Amino acid sequence: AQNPNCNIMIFHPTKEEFNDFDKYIAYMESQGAHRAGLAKIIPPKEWKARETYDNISEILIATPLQQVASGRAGVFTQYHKKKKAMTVGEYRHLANSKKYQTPPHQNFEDLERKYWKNRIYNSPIYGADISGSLFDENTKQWNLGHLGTIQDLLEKECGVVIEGVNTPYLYFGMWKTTFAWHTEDMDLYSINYLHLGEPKTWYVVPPEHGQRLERLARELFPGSSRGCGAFLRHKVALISPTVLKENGIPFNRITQEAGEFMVTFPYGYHAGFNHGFNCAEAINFATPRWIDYGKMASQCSCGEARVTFSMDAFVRILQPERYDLWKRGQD
Ligand SMILES: O=C(O)CNC(=O)C(=O)O
Ligand SMILES: O=[N+]([O-])c1cccnc1O
Ligand code: NI
Ligand SMILES: [Zn+2]
Repeated sequence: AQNPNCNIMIFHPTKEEFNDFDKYIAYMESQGAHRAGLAKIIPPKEWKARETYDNISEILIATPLQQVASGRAGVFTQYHKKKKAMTVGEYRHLANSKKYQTPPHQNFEDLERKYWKNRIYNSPIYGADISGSLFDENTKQWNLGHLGTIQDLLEKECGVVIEGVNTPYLYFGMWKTTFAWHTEDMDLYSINYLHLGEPKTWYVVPPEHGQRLERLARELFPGSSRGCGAFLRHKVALISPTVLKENGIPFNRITQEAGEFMVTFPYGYHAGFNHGFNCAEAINFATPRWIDYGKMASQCSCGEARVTFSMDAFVRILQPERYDLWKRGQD
């Protein structure tokens, strides 16, 4: 078996290898990349997402989210307080202000230490799931707005035609902005391109060990667990690498820099934080190997998760027994 220790693998495709997206995902899996839950892909030197980022300041962040923490430094939840709209130019200025800017630090490891020591005592503001794309329409390789759709994948694999669309989302971040422990809707893949700015640090649990993380989360967030059998779907729980190590949870970490792609694999739990002002673009996708994960994916039915239009069809076709109870939750 390839990659038996479930290490995060880093790939350097040539420009020729960068033409066929599906083929390269399959290649990465042939080398065991999916066992980690997360892979990094560094594009060939001849590639670019777009010409410049000099003209993005007028993009609107309609609902910036202030991420307010509760708990202890290594085990906390965050809730999202809605703030007034602001442009990306205004957001960048805010990110760089004395209140929100990245502190002096020696290296990525020093900054990681500072993040887990001090995150809960601040409430950074995140620009989240803004529908849109920053890939140039003429970028033909690994353009996240031009991928094959999940609906077409399901149709190709299972012969059923369904409603729904899937399109990319933009994320404008600042120091300490945080993504909570989660897998994707319907345990799909995700792909994330860091367009511009400071790094993003990722933590990931191998898919074969996801239930170990779930068990620890139930122990650490007992009220939340009683309220919902899939409460990590709420995407509000954080557990530090120190606490994961203390509890013997297998995981890995890596830092993504501007110009790099990350792929998360089905049922790969991930969490992380931004180092400073940045902009990322992400979208979910599927492959034939995803279908079995989609069939088995947990669901939130307590009503908290609240999810996209397109997920209806996924649950309806892949999980017909669960569908009625689940749809009761979306209402
Ligand atoms: O970048 C973020 O805030 C969160 N991203 C993801 O969880 C992802 O790309 O799958
Ligand atoms: O990108 N590939 O597909 C690939 C790269 C290297 C070796 N074999 C392959 O199939
Ligand atoms: Ni994700
Ligand atoms: Zn729930």
